[PDB]
Amino acid sequence: MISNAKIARINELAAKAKAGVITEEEKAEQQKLRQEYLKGFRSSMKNTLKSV
Repeated sequence: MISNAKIARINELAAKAKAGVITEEEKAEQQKLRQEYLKGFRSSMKNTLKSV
């Protein structure tokens, strides 16, 4: 899972997106973060799989 600071940024940009004020630079930033989030998630799922 990615840093707490980055989760906070994802939430901030998600809010801008819903409000329709997000810029193109922020959209690109959000995409990069969403990829970093999914990567940290797949990694975490690797050790969550090891359970009954």
